[PDB]
Amino acid sequence: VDPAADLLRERAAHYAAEAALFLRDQALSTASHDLRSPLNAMHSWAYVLERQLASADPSLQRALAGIRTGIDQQVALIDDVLDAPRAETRTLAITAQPFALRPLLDDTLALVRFALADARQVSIDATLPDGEPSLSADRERVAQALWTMLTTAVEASAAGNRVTFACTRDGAQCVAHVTCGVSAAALADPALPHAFDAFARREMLRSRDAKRVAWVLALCQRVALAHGGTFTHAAFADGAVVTLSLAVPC
Amino acid sequence: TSIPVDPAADLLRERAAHYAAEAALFLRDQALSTASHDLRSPLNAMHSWAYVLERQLASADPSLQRALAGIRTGIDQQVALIDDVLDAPRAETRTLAITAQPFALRPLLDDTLALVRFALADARQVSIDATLPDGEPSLSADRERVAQALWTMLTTAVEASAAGNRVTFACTRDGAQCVAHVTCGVSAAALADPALPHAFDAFARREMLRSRDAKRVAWVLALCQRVALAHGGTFTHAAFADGAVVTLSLAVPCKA
Ligand SMILES: [Co+2]
Repeated sequence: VDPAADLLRERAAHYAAEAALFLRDQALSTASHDLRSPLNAMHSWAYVLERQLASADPSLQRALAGIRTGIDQQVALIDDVLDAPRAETRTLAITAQPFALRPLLDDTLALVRFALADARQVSIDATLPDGEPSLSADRERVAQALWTMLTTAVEASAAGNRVTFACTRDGAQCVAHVTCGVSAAALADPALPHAFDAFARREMLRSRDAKRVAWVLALCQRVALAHGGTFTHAAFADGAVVTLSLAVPC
Repeated sequence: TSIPVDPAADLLRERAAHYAAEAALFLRDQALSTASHDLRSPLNAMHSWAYVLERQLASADPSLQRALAGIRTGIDQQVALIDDVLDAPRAETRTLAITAQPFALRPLLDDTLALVRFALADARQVSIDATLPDGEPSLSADRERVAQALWTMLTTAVEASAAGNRVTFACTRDGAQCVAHVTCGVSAAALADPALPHAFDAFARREMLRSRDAKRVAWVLALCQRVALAHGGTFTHAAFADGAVVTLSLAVPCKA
């Protein structure tokens, strides 16, 4: 019986659910966007028919109205089911307050080791800022963002390999760099412990537009943007050395 | 020198936040699932109307058939998208993996009450009248997922309750099934009031009041349904509506 380990398990589980929660926001957003493309196509081809059949007997008009109804019902479903759940969530609210950066980094380090990296035989080499720098930011959201980047890099790492966790903080920006060497086999291996589900670990390997990050990292991107900072990573691919970078103003 | 009789406050805070994210997670998967199921009927109806148009335009100008082919290509593109953009992301809550193990029920019921009171019910001035099972009953189930399911049902009933109202919570063993009941009186005004504390976001509480098919649970209760089904059990609740008395019932087999 250990209540301090109970707390770390609960916090790691909380953070994994937050990362999965932001991934589902991306899925809803992508689903809403991608499902409209065939609808636009159905509509514009139906418009071609409407125009060429303005002089149509009742049965042709009824059938064309059937096509139009099928389109309208899909539009309303997308509005009602995929866009509505994100009405107020699209803009991420945060609460900035000062906190000592180094203890948060220490806690993050300890948490990823406790919850995944130790089990996975992935070492984490940490380079942490000296002195006692502080940051005005949402400590809980930054904690989640740091945990998500670091845990994603551990997830992409095979046993015996290392992840580097370097964080700096000058007068301009506080920047966290997490670097890993990507093992696609370990990332997909059902036999190994994982923090994220299989879809998130598959989705990671897809290519995407430059503005976009892996969906399991969506929390990091939105937290970075809410603080007026940035988040980026190089593409995950087998054998790649990938750095994930989180910068927020100090 | 205090004597602890409940989980520490910082642990209750982390559990509440964890469980609230899990519930929100299953809600979004429920939206994806709703879209996946409900897109099929319009697409099927369009397929039939396109066949009707094809016959009725059989000897019309061939570009008209090309328009119809374009419509049909769209229909088929939409069908092809459903698996990848709606079904693939929700796959692991759709079939929730669980680990069943024996655990004592009453300590979990007690921890759950402490959690809901600490996180929401006390601030909302809602009384949870609890009746706890006699004896030392045990359950072979996924304790963490049952904890989450119980927390979600109770917290939802508290979300529906105005200040000074009551939520009744009781557990029974009906045959081979072990059933937890939660009963509340629904105040739509309290569900929507932004001056009140809330565990779930405004959309989840607005969605609770939407009208759906009876087979469909409120989306904020999706976690409860998925956890129930994963255990080979059931989750039932009446529609949330202003002024209604609503019972939520979670039934799982007592032996995995
Ligand atoms: Co577009």
